[PDB]
Amino acid sequence: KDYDELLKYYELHETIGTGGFAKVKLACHILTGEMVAIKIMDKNTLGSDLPRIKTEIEALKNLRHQHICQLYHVLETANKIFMVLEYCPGGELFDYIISQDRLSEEETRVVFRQIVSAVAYVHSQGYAHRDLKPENLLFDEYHKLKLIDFGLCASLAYAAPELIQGKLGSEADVWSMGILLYVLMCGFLPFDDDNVMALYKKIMRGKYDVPKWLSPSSILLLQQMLQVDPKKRISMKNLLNHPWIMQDYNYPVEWQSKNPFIHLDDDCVTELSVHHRNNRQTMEDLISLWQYDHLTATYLLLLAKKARGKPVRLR
Ligand SMILES: COC(=O)[C@@]1(O)C[C@H]2O[C@]1(C)n1c3ccccc3c3c4c(c5c6ccccc6n2c5c31)C(=O)NC4
Ligand SMILES: [Cl-]
Ligand code: NA
Ligand code: NA
Repeated sequence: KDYDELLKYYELHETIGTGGFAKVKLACHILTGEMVAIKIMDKNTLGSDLPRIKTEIEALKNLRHQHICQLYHVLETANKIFMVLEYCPGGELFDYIISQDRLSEEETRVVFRQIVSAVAYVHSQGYAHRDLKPENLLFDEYHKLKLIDFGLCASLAYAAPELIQGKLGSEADVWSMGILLYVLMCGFLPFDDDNVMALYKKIMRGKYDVPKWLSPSSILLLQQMLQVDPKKRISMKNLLNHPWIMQDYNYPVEWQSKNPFIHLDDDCVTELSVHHRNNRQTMEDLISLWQYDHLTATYLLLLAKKARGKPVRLR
């Protein structure tokens, strides 16, 4: 019944993950043949969370970035909310780290500059992510990273001491990025314990193992990101051009969106109007409402073809 609405536009394939208050399924958008990821949430189960879902959705509508997984379509039915997202066939950074054991400093840098890019942009737009971890970072077709899961934007192992103590959202995301940096280069958490309060204690103390394979510059950067006092912690600003970050690149992290929505793409508009046998101007006007309905999804998925060098064409 709920699925009747979705199945007008998508063929549903297998579940690819489950995360707290949602399951995500692989799917194909019937009109463009593009694969997508559909986040499915039941409104009734966890009904008081629905406000944080609703603001996650509006946040995503204001994020458009080369390292942020794109929202295409929101469908609300009687009992469900369905969010159609850019599909990242490379899967989770988490599983990539498992298979490699740990990344070299060179490859960590490549990956980490993408993460800093996404997060600095999120902050530039006035948000904090607040659940940065390797399950929330995916590899797309080109092995580029895409940040997902804005359900807590405004677990324990990645949470900053000040956030734990209920006391600074920018600074807290930097701490989390430090935990991520550590995990990339080391392949295990800097603070970990079976007992949650003992984990808390270790976080508050700020002491962690420094493995033998870490370079002095890496060790310094970790020290600066993992300051328990947020006032002493490196700020986002200084992370973007940190010497460790700058090694082999020689320019600071490029955080600004490279793909911003300026004017409508003539060719996507033209293809829709021709395909729907509709007046080109009505089509422009209707696309310009930006409802995140099936027309928006189709438009955006055509834009995505264009940016992957595929012909802008409907079937
Ligand atoms: C259990 O794993 C997770 O927590 C994930 O964040 C990771 C996992 O499912 C979750 C719930 N997930 C999410 C949780 C919340 C929002 C989006 C996702 C999500 C997305 C994708 C994938 C994905 C692709 C391939 C393998 C696993 C994948 N997952 C997702 C997405 C995707 O390609 N696009 C969005
Ligand atoms: Cl960069
Ligand atoms: Na260890
Ligand atoms: Na930039």
